[PDB]
Amino acid sequence: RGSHMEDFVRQCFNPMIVELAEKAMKEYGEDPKIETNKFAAICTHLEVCFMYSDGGSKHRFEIIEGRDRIMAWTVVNSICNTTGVEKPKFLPDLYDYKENRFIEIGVTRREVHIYYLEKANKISEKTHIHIFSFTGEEMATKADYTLDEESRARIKTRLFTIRQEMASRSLWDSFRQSE
Ligand SMILES: O=C(NCCc1ccccc1)c1nc([C@@H]2CCCN2C(=O)COc2ccccc2Cl)[nH]c(=O)c1O
Ligand SMILES: [Mn+2]
Ligand SMILES: [Mn+2]
Repeated sequence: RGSHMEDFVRQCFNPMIVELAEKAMKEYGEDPKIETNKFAAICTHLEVCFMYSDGGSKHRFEIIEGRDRIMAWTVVNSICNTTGVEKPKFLPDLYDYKENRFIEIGVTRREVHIYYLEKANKISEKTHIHIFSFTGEEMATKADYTLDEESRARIKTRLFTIRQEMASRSLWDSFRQSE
């Protein structure tokens, strides 16, 4: 069965992102052809992670998401050993060499406060938390939004464009009521 959401994801995100998203889903035992809403969500989260790491200086961010589980933890161990930072309980998404902290990126369809709470309660104190929403809201640990305003604004704009493209295809309602 070929869903509209699967075909939309493929023409909406660039192929490297789609490829990385497909391998992650299969690595954790889910099918992009069936779990099509989560397919879209993982592509979205991946692109946000990459845009975020592009927002700093040259060697500011180490990218943890988008790797297979073993090498992602391998990079975490190396980061932890040369900087002396506690090994996080769960895999984070980036590491900030400038502020010397792991970052967990969040992309939510619901209101921001709730997701931050669930993410904070679930995650480990040292890891910095940065949530984006499809409505333009954001929340970061200690109100410290790591990047400058233009880089985060660009992430916000893209997320709202994605929402519009789905709404134009009558796929937004199913996506919001799927998280
Ligand atoms: O890295 C994340 N998950 C690592 C894998 C994992 C798997 C199970 C438990 C804990 C961790 C992560 N997960 C999430 C959300 C909330 C926590 C679970 N979850 C998922 O999406 C789980 O499913 C997947 C995750 C990744 C690929 C494919 C699937 Cl199917 N939100 C992120 O912002 C984020 O970075
Ligand atoms: Mn992650
Ligand atoms: Mn994340």
